[PDB]
Amino acid sequence: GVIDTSAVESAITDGQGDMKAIGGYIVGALVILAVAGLIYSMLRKA
Amino acid sequence: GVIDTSAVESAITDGQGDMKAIGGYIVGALVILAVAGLIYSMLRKA
Amino acid sequence: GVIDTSAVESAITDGQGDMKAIGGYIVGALVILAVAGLIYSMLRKA
Amino acid sequence: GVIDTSAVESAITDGQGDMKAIGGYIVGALVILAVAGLIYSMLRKA
Amino acid sequence: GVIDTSAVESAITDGQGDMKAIGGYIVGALVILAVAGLIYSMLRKA
Amino acid sequence: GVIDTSAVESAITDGQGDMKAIGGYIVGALVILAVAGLIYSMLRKA
Amino acid sequence: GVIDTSAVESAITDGQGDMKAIGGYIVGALVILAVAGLIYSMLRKA
Amino acid sequence: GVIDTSAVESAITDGQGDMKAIGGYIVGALVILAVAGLIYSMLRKA
Amino acid sequence: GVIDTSAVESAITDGQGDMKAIGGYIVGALVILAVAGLIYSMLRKA
Amino acid sequence: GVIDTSAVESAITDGQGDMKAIGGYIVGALVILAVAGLIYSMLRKA
Amino acid sequence: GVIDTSAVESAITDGQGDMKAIGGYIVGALVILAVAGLIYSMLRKA
Amino acid sequence: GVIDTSAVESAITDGQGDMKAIGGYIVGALVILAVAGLIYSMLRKA
Amino acid sequence: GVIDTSAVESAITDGQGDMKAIGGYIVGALVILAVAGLIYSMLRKA
Amino acid sequence: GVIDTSAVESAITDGQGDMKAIGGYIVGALVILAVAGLIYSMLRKA
Amino acid sequence: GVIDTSAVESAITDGQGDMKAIGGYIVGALVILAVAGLIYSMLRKA
Amino acid sequence: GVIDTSAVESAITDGQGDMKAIGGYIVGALVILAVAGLIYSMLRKA
Amino acid sequence: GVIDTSAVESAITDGQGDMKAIGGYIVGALVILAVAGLIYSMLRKA
Amino acid sequence: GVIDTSAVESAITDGQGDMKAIGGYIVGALVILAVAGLIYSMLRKA
Amino acid sequence: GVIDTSAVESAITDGQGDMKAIGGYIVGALVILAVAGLIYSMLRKA
Amino acid sequence: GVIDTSAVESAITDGQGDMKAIGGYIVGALVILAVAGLIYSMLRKA
Amino acid sequence: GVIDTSAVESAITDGQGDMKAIGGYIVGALVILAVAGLIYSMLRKA
Amino acid sequence: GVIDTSAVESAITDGQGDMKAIGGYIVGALVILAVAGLIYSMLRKA
Amino acid sequence: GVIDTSAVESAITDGQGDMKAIGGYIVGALVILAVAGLIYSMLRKA
Amino acid sequence: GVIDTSAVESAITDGQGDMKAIGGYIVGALVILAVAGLIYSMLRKA
Amino acid sequence: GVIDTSAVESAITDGQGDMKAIGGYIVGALVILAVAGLIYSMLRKA
Amino acid sequence: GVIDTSAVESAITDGQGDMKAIGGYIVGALVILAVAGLIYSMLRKA
Amino acid sequence: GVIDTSAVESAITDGQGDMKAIGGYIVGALVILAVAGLIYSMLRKA
Amino acid sequence: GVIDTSAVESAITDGQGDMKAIGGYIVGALVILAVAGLIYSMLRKA
Amino acid sequence: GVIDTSAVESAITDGQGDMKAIGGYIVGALVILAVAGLIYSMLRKA
Amino acid sequence: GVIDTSAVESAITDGQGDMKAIGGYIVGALVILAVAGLIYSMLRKA
Amino acid sequence: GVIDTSAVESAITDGQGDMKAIGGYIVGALVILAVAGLIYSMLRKA
Amino acid sequence: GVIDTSAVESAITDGQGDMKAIGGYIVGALVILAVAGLIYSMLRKA
Amino acid sequence: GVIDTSAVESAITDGQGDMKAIGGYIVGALVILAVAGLIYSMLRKA
Amino acid sequence: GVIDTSAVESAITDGQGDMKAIGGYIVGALVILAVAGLIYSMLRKA
Amino acid sequence: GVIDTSAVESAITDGQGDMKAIGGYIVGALVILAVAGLIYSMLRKA
Repeated sequence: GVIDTSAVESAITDGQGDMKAIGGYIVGALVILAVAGLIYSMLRKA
Repeated sequence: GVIDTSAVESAITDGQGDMKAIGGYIVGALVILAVAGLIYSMLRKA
Repeated sequence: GVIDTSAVESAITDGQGDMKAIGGYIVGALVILAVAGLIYSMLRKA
Repeated sequence: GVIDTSAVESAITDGQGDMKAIGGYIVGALVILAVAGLIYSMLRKA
Repeated sequence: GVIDTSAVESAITDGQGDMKAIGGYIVGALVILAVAGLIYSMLRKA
Repeated sequence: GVIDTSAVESAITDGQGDMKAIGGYIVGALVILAVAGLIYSMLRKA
Repeated sequence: GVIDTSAVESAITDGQGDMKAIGGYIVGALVILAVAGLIYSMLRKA
Repeated sequence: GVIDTSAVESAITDGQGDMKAIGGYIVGALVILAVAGLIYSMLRKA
Repeated sequence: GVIDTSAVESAITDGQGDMKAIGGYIVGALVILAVAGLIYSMLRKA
Repeated sequence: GVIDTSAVESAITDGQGDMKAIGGYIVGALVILAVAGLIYSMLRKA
Repeated sequence: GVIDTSAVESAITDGQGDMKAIGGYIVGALVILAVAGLIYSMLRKA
Repeated sequence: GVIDTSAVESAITDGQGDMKAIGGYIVGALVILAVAGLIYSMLRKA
Repeated sequence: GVIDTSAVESAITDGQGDMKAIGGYIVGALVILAVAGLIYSMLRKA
Repeated sequence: GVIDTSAVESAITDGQGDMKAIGGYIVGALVILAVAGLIYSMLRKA
Repeated sequence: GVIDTSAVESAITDGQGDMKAIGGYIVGALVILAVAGLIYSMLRKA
Repeated sequence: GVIDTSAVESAITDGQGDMKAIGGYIVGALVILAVAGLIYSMLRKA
Repeated sequence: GVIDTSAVESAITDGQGDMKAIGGYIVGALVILAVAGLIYSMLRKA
Repeated sequence: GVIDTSAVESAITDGQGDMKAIGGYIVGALVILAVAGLIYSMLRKA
Repeated sequence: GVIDTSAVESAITDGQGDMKAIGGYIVGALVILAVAGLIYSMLRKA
Repeated sequence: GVIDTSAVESAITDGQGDMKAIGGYIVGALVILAVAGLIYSMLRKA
Repeated sequence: GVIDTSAVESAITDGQGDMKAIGGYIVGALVILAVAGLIYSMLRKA
Repeated sequence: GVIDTSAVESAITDGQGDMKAIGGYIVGALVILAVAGLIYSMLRKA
Repeated sequence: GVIDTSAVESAITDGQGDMKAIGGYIVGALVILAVAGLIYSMLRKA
Repeated sequence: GVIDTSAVESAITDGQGDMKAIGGYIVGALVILAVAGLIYSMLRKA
Repeated sequence: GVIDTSAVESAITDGQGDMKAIGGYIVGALVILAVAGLIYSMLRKA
Repeated sequence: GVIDTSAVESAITDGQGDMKAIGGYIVGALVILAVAGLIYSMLRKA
Repeated sequence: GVIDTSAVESAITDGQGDMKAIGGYIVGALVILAVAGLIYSMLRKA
Repeated sequence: GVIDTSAVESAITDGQGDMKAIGGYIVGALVILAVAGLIYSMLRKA
Repeated sequence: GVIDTSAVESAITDGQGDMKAIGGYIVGALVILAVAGLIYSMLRKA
Repeated sequence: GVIDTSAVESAITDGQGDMKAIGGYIVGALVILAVAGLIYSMLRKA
Repeated sequence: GVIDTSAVESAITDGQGDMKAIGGYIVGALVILAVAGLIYSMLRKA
Repeated sequence: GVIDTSAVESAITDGQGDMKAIGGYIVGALVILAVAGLIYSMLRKA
Repeated sequence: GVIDTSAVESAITDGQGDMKAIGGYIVGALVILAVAGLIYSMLRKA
Repeated sequence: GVIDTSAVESAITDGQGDMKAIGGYIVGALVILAVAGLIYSMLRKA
Repeated sequence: GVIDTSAVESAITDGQGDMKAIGGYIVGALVILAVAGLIYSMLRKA
């Protein structure tokens, strides 16, 4: 007997993939915010 | 008399197996989410 | 199986864009403040 | 003997289809929310 | 067989719409706050 | 997808404007102070 | 289908209004402080 | 043969109606909360 | 058929009311804080 | 021949009635819960 | 025929009552928290 | 239906009160500092 | 019928009590901080 | 003819009784949880 | 007839007990956090 | 919808008032210092 | 959008005015000192 | 019912204590700075 | 009946312990910062 | 006559036993989670 | 009779183990964040 | 409801006290400096 | 609303007073110096 | 039984890594700001 | 807006007055010296 | 597993760059101020 | 990624310009004072 | 960007003007003193 | 049970270390500034 | 409960120490300046 | 509550002491200069 | 409120005293010089 | 764990360097001023 | 890392230059005064 | 804990050194001026 749950082992993988994808771009934006701090809070006076 | 329910003792085992399998990959993804937190909420400002 | 999260890879990009846009003009103003310091705190006496 | 359950193998497929369809648009909206965060919480001060 | 879930593909769209609508006006207000900072924290002394 | 942040590109501009406006009059006053120095610290004895 | 979120497009507007209102009077006070500086730090000696 | 389930096609409609009704007023209140934020977190200092 | 959800359309209204009520007094207090700033940070030296 | 099942067509109606009756008061209570949310999660801070 | 469900129309009412009762005292406490904020975050410096 | 939030309209008032109370004494002290300046920075030489 | 929820009307009261208790001592400490400011930022030079 | 089902009219009553009994103590505990929230999420910072 | 549900009236009590027990120690820890704030955010500068 | 922030438009006014009040007396003292200079630095020798 | 900072363009003007006012009288006194020199340091012997 | 928050009434006290402790030594140092001013800005020339 | 929650009364204790541990070292560092202020803002000029 | 259901009175007892057993270890784990919160959300900043 | 639930008493233990494992590394990262604060917000100016 | 902030009305008073105390001794020293001027800048030649 | 800053209008007055007081005695001494000139620079030869 | 959470013990490590990476560069920038202070606030006059 | 600096226009006047007063008596003495020359440096021999 | 945060290692670099850029020009201006001192406070008399 | 801070490299330049402009005229006046010395302190007697 | 400092280039000019004006009359008087020497120190005997 | 937070007791130590390191070099620079004062403001004239 | 802040009572002491140390040497230099005055402004002519 | 600032009342006293000490020796030297005048500007011719 | 500056009214008096003291002895010496003239510029020839 | 702050130990060094550099040239100019005094205030008459 | 302060090493040089320039012409004039003495105080009688 | 400020105890020493160095040469020049007086104001006639 059985239940072919190998289609899972891949289906979930996509997930991790797509996730890690957004899990990048989010950071991608926040850097902008970071750089936007320190640089303009140097221009603040210096 | 009897009822040969030894085919069960294995059939159910597969289950536990396939389960524990998904019971891994789920965690597999959630780690991504974890790392995605702390790291980008370090980049937050620091 | 899948989940077409490629509409994300662009949607988030706009964000970075619009952000970096404000992330400019903010600095755009603060310069004014900078110049407003040193120049009038030269006129201070000199 | 038998029971022609091949009409199932397709009927369920539609399901997955229609599902994955909503399973997209949901994400479609949440991106909006994401972009709405970071960008306006850049405009927050910067 | 089927389930006509095309009424969804539009119903959800409205959502994104109305959302992006508020997702604008929110920023609309926060700008006011931004301008209210830098300008009066120029008037601060200068 | 998007977020119409073009209302920003102008809203912030006003700021710079109003700022540069005060960023003038401040200097406008300090000149008075300058002239008030040198001239009366000529009258000091000469 | 829909969700009548037009009551929003106005409700938020009031906000911007009331905000910009305080966003004025705040500056209204800080000017007092400004004038209170330069003028009495002219009277300082001159 | 049959089962006159056309009384359904309307009975369920009412539902959607009454729902969308509350589905409005809920938002109706949350706007209040929104406006209550930004405006008083402008008055915060500005 | 139906479900008399008109008792809702009013019950929720009270909410908005009571809310907007607190949504006032909160601001009522924060003004105190505002005035407490600028005035005593005028007395700071001036 | 026959079976006078017209006493049914009414007996079942009562049911729908009494049901719709409770089917009201249930909602009657849940509104209380709704109002109890938003209003006190306005008082939360605001 | 019938089913005397009028004992319901009252039994449920009590509920709403007892609910609205707790639905008060909860707010009763949260005010304390509110006042505890603004007042001591005035004492913060002022 | 309702939620007796009139206990709020007073509870918050106390707050404003106690606040305005500290909002006085703070200034009460800073005057001391003010007088301590000008008078001893008269004694400075004169 | 009923549900004796009068044990609530008191149980919640304790809460408010214990809360208001901490809601005092917190302020109790922050005063220390306040006094620690103004007094030593008088000793700052004066 | 008959069937003495008056022993029911009481047997079921006990039920309601014992029920309402647990239907109290359950709430009895949940209050503890309630008080445990607000009070310690006052101690949270305040 | 009956159902001896008096073993309940005690079993549930233990619960409240054990609960209130954790419902203490939780607060027990959070105080530590509180004290850890104010004291070191006095040492912050003072 | 709305938020009655007209109590602000006055509350802030008081501020400006009380401010301008101190914003006078400060100058009131500094004149003393001014007169104390020139007159005694005439008596210096003459 | 905007921030009506035209009340500034005048408020600051007063300043310049009041300043230039003292910026006169100061010189007004110093002349006295000047005349007091040369004339009595003519009377010195001649 | 209850929640033994008397362990708080002491835990917070320690805080005030340790605070007031640093709240002393800080001043302890700043005096040094004070004395270091006036005395050496007497030695300045005298 | 029961639930042996005495393993809690200790498990939570560790927490408080480990916490208070970090709750020390944090302060341990901030002192460094304190000393780093006053001492070098004595060396500032003195 | 009869039915020896005393084998029940014990069989069910085991149940309660084994249950209360898991009914412990579950809590056993959740404590870990609790301690994992407060302690690391002390390390959060403190 | 029985149900061999001793395989539980261990299965759950693993859980606590693996948990406490992540319950460490999480803190492991947050320290990094802590150190990243204080040290660079010493470098801030000092 | 309330928050006993009368412990403040005194705590702040001490402050004013201790302040005015240093606010004396500072002047106490500066007199020394004053006398040290005029007297030795009489001895200057006379 | 308000902030009782009438305690200021007097507190500052004292200042002017004490100032004008020293603002006298300073001149009080300088006369001595004046008389010490002319008289002994008459005795110079005459 | 088990759950292979060893993929965690590494996944989280990366996090710490990438974190400590940004946890460097942040400081990397702030030094620039530091050097930009002291050096140009030496050039200030010296 | 404004700053009532008319109290200045008089305060400074007093100065000029008191000055011109000493600005007389100084000359008053020097005449004595003048007369003391020529007359006794006539008596010199003649 | 991972999170490609190498886009950071460069994004932050730009920051340092742009910063150091302003971190130059600021000094660029202050020199002007320096030269403007010494040279004209040579012309002062010499 | 980036932040277009080239608008700075010019904005600051203007500053230096306008500065150097006043940095001239200041000297422009002081020469007058110089010439006013030596020439009339030649006319002094010669 | 800019800062209209052309109002300076004239404001300072007035200064030079008014200065050179007094820078004349001073000499205007000193000539009197010159002539008063040589002529009466000719009349001295001759 | 537990949570091995001993990796903290060291991780935080590094912090203090690196801090105290910068907490030195900062002073290292400021001395330069100190020496740069007194020595060249000896060369000032002496 | 507690927070071992005795490591503070010493850490701050060092500060006072190191401070008083520089608080000496500063004076150490200024004496040089003092002696450099009077002695060479004796050699001035005598 | 309080802040033991009695360590001040003495710390400042030392200051006055050490000051008055230098405030003597300065005069101590200037006498030398005085005597050095009159005596050698007797020897001048007599 | 106040600042006990009565310790001044005496401290300054001493000054006048000590001054007038030297303001005597200076004349005390110059008489010697006077007598030394006329008498020996009688002995000159007579 | 760690944070590579060795890039600091050098970055700050540059600072000291560049500083000491300006910390030279400043003196470099002031000498000019010194020499410009004594030499031309020898030419004064000699 | 760095800060290109080589633009300083020249900017300051100009200063020294322009200074030494005026540092000449000043002497240039004073010679005139010198020659104007001795020569006409030869013509005095001879 | 500590802050190695022993690099100060030497850095400041250099200062005193370099100072005393200029504190010599200044006198070195003034002697020239002294000798230039008496000797040529012997040659004056003798």
